[PDB]
Amino acid sequence: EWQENKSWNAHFTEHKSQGVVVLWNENKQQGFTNNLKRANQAFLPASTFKIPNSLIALDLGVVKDEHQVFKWDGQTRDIATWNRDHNLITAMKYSVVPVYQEFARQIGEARMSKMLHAFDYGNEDISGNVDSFWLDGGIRISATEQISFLRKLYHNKLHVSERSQRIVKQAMLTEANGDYIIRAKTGYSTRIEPKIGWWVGWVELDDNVWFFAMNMDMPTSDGLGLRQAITKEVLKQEKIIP
Ligand SMILES: CS(=O)(=O)NCc1ccc(-c2cccc(C(=O)O)c2)cc1
Ligand SMILES: [Cl-]
Repeated sequence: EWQENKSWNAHFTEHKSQGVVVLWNENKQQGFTNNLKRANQAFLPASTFKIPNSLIALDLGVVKDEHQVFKWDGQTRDIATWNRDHNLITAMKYSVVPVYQEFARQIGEARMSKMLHAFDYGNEDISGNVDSFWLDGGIRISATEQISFLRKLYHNKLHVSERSQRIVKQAMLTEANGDYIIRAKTGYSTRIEPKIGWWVGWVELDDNVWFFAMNMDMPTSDGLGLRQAITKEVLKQEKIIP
């Protein structure tokens, strides 16, 4: 079932922000959100698309493994961490768009379209340029649709090899301590209004998994840290993490 908890709106109001957090309790098969409407509103996935993009590149052999080095093309860009060599792990960590644009060009329109339909990913529409449609093309996905996709990935139920899914979940590793593990991916969509930030993934506990997907209005990059901060406040409130 689904349950709306508007008390979470305080975590956005507190920060002069608007957004949605969607939680899914895997053991109980129950979902929770502050805003049922926005939970089902579809936005550009931006760098959260690096999850499916990584899966497709690996399954087709465009990426051999997580150690393969993708050499910097020598073009200086405004994000210093992009001006260096990367592998799959670091390209995900630093959300290195130009590495994944090359992935998409090697994947090609036909195979990209087939794979996103096989994944049931969002509106499955890659209209636009093959190397930028997740930033300014026609593809759209909602917070609830992110969770449906992530749940299949967690259970190795996507229509790619188990190896491809294991590698991507490794690359999603964001935080780990004695109490929980977070595998997630951030997103930042600026090319089409409304500008939003994403954070999607899950929290692994000893005996349960909580999937999450959040997006929030992001008029400037100054508030990007709120994607994780707001999500963790909700997780703390619901006593999922200490
Ligand atoms: C129109 S703009 O000038 O406001 N945006 C340009 C811009 C700003 C930040 C990034 C970036 C890079 C790496 C990580 C993250 C993140 O959110 O984790 C955001 C990319 C591009
Ligand atoms: Cl791992």
